[PDB]
Amino acid sequence: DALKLCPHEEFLRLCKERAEEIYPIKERNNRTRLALIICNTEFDHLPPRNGADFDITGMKELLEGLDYSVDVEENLTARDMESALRAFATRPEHKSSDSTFLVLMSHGILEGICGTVHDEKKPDVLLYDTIFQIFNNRNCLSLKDKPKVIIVQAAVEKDFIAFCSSTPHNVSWRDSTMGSIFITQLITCFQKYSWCCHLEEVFRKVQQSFETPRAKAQMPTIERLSMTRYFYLFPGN
Repeated sequence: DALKLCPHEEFLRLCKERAEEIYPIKERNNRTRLALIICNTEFDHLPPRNGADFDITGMKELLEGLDYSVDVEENLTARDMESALRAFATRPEHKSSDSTFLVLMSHGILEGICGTVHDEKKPDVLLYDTIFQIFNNRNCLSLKDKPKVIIVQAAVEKDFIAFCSSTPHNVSWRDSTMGSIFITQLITCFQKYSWCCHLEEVFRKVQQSFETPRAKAQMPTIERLSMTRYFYLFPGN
């Protein structure tokens, strides 16, 4: 399985004929798009999430195939995750970028994602709203009017989209324990459909795979959709 590339002519054709419907794409040269992967595997009061190492390498290989430079932050606290996100939102390469990806994977609760020192009595949680506050058009200007794809896995803001999986830790991993079900299905659909589908359409393909009578409960959800146009990643261009 590999990331199928979109033909150059279709990338040029779709850019001309559907320019007003799709997000703009910067040229390969002079392009410095960035991506950030935050993943907590070791905890003090939570079960170990070892096996997400394959989700890190999988997402990192996929984003690199999408011409993204991936920064990996691992086993951080709630405050350290806050500081890493704002440092990412202020990097100058976003000015020469067209989009960004934020992949956050750890244990979680409804209001946010847990950190390495989370306890049910002393919670250490990064709230989901903090992520949008950091990258909104007010506090992040180099990514204004640009797609800000957020992919979360747990247990005015514009141009946002969030693919969220809250599958509990017991039933969230593949039978091999070599990666999670959600990430593996996400990578598979990106490798098979990035070249002919826009981003939100790819997220729907991932959801359709969870449309079995057994997997419907673990179905990922698209939340806080603030995007104003379609995002074709045009893999290979």
